[PDB]
Amino acid sequence: SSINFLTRVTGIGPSAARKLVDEGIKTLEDLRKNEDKLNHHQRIGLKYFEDFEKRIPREEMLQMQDIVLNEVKKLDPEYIATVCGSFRRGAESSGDMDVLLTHPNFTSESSKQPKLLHRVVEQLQKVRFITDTLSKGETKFMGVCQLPSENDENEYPHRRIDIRLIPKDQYYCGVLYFTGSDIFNKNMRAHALEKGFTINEYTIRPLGVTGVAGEPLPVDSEQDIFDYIQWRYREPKDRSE
Repeated sequence: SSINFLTRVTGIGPSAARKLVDEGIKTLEDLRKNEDKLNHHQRIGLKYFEDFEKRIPREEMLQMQDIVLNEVKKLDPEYIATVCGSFRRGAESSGDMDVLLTHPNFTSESSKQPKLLHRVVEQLQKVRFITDTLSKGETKFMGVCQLPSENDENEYPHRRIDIRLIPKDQYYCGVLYFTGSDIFNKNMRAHALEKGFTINEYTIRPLGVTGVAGEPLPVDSEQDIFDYIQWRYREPKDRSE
């Protein structure tokens, strides 16, 4: 019951919740006066509880996508940025923004490179779009953003945003997977198997002997994946199927 209400503020998983519900912290006013018991993530999660339960309309998603794409293009034109999820498939509303990021200097035959993702985060912070950070990783950022409101804070709830840095050579498989549609990923994958290939969020490999996958085929576009599998390319819009 209260340890269900608690799994609702981001950051607070079931374990975290069993412990806070036992230590007597089981309501929003209780957590609101027990910040010292929470880590940075749960606390920014508590800070915008109400705003993260609000859905984001395509209208605002498109403006947010523009700010991200313009700022990233300025830092370096070779940076490829793709806002994925239901929104890329044309949804009129989204729960958050998931930006997949890559760069030709970064391939899976390379060591860490955190500055490739951090420079963007820092430029989105400086231009006052990323407002807070839940967790900053070397290849992954989960934070929060807000559209420029310019008067008494305006109806711009704070929205959740994720920016992942992917090796260039695994990027279109990542954009395919994360633009999704769960059904679609699951139908495309079964057809791949039937044509002798195994597909996942990173690569497409040819299936040899049995479970033994073989080495990764090259992919410089989503379309390359449909051609390997001999399937008419499906636009993200027709990907419910």
